[PDB]
Amino acid sequence: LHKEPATLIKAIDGDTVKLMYKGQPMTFRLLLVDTPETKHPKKGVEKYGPEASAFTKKMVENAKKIEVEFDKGQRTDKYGRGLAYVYADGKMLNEALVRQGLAKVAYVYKPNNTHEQHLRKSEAQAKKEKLNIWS
Repeated sequence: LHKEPATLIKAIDGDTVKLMYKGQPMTFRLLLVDTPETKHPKKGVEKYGPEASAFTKKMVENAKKIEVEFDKGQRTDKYGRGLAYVYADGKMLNEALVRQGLAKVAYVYKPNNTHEQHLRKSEAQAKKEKLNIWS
């Protein structure tokens, strides 16, 4: 696995960001994590939706450098979204949300599961500290 450069276009919510990637706008969905939703059809904003969403927004807007890392499987979902690990200044945003109690570790699909052990461990820690989602 390799980090590639990307540029911010716009943060969409806690787990979706639009990035310019090899000169193309593309929407990216964060591998293995589920944030509460702000745009979700039923139920309007979920609890911690606005906070997961502000966390992602601040992280990417204040970054010097944004990089995307694809896993070993398919690289786009059915909706056309890139599926990646996102790094803002070397910190992986997917782990950072999970660590802060602002995302759950998703239902994982081999082969896109390289960093799954590392995220279940941050989630264990967030639960143990009872953060946000877990209070």
